[PDB]
Amino acid sequence: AYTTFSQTKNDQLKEPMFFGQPVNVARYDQQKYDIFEKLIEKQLSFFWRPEEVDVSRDRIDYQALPEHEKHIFISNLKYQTLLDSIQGRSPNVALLPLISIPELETWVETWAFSETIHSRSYTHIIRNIVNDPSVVFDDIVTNEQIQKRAEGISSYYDELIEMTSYWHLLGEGTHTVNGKTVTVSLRELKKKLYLCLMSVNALEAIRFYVSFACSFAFAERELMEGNAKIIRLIARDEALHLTGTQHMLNLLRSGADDPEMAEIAEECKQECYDLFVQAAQQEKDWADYLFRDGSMIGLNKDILCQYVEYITNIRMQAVGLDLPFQTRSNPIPWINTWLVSDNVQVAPQ
Amino acid sequence: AYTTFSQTKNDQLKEPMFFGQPVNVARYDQQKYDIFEKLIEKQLSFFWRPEEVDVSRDRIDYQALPEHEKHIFISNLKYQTLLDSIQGRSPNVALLPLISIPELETWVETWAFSETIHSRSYTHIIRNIVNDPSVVFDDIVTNEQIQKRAEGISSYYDELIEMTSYWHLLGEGTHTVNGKTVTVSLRELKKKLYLCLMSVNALEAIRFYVSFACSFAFAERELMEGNAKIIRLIARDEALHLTGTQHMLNLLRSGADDPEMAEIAEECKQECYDLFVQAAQQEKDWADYLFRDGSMIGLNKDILCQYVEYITNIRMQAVGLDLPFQTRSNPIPWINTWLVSDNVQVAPQ
Repeated sequence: AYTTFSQTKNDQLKEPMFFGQPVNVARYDQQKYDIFEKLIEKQLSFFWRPEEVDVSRDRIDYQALPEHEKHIFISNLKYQTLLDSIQGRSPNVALLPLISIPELETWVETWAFSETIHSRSYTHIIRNIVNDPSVVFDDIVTNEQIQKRAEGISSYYDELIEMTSYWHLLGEGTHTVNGKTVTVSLRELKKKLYLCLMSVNALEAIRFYVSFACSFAFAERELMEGNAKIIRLIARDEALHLTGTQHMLNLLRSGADDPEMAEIAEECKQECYDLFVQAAQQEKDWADYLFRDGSMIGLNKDILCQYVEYITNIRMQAVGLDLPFQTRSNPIPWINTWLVSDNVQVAPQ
Repeated sequence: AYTTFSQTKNDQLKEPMFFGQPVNVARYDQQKYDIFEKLIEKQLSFFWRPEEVDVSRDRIDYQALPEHEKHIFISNLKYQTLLDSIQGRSPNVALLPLISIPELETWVETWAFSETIHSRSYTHIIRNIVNDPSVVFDDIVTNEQIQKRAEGISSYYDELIEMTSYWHLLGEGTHTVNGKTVTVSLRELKKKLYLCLMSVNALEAIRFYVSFACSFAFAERELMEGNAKIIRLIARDEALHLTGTQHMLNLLRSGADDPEMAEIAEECKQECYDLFVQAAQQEKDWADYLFRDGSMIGLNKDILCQYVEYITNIRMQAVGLDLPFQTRSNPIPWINTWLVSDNVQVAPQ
């Protein structure tokens, strides 16, 4: 029952963010939540093209890197490419069919688009620093460590999408499919969405910032500076993205948008906690993989793992979760130099 | 038959460098070979104290180094300390009892002295960068890799010294000691000296310059800069030392100083070749040990081994030996920045 232009003349200001009447007319003269309209405008103002950045010198730096430092840099590069390959398509595929207000619909399409620019930037970097890019891109799929993260992250999207299709096709209730029992529940579907949004919030607010530290650590050594200029632009976008998911999540659990969502959010509040913790742990184990052959000046397994905890505490408080780790100060305050923008607060506060 | 003041009024201008009448009066108004008088003056002009150099910042750099980069730096440090511990005492003990011209006698004492300043500089560095210097100094004796080099190098000195003692005590000829046959030969003793001088020439002209590359490579990264300032001063002295042994060796094999030495030099010309090659190989294997846990920006096993060959060819031509390696250009031309002095050519030409 998804329609690309619903014929009912509804008041889009009184629709919920999700699971309401699919958006017919795309209008921007008004909005239920102006935050999404502000995000669209900011993201539009930030528009950049990867080719604007000269990454020529990064080829030289890369070739001169010790093998284990190559491993650090290229592993990080591959992981970023994985994440935003997923973020390129997934917000559109998973969220669009469920959105019922115009400003949110357009923000999601703008969000996803900006991710394809990130993906394109990683191609721009890879083509310039390695001789055979195919080796790199193929390893993104076959790498045992990367593959584990891809599966967990993509499953939150995949389950939401499949349950959505059933909902559109069958509607709410218990059904008979080829002799099996299929129980479609809006409440369950609402839960699948909330969890998915929690996962994506962690993806962008935590997982990517761990990666930014690895990149900017080379830049601190005055290496891979072209790559760093691009990460700076990517980081500025990422601050908008996570802001978006933080408002979605908070508006959902407050009950102001949908009172039923408030209950569901409280029900799986433990699950969301466990989700964020499992992600933080997975990034700690990733630090182990990065530095398994040695570390470099200014960044190692110990330091990066501290940063994971420091950033994870911050992000979780923002979405109303208990802090899983000891209260600590910023283990790498030098990263705030790179995580800065005059138009948005990139660095976590 | 060694005398600290020989009573014969000899013409010191007509004495050989070695094995002649022990020097009685130390005079400097004249000399057989003014090169040694020029070396004394240069070395005196170069006089420095280790404490003049602030190495405080090197503690911070060192602690921030990755474990394998610590291993590189500290292994190199230990090896230098080993070499100049030997060079501190050995020129005096081994050469002084054999010298028969005043300018050479004083040069050797000045040479050895300048080495004790080098040893003292390494203590100054070690005390400032590590918490427990004893761990470091003890490893210089027990380290399997370092120990191998110490034994080979010290044996050339030890054999010369012992044969000298027999010569002074027994004189030339075949002797009976506790029922054993001891054949003292001046010709053999002259050979032991020539070989020893070849070994020391390689020690200072090759072995130490390999080490200078390792140190200045940190300085290129703007790390361990205090240490580098000291190595620069040490390198300038080393250029004098190797110049000294190059003139001793060349004056010996020319036959101008002692016609018998010319013959002996030609006899063991293969042996000297094999000596230098074995040393170059030993430094290549040392590169393997340094970088066994990984390398760093601008220096690795491959690069350092190239430098070993490049420097070894140069030093050997200077002492009239065949070149053991392919003719190559300087693999690390950046090292010449650090190997420079307005008063002496530090960099190999």
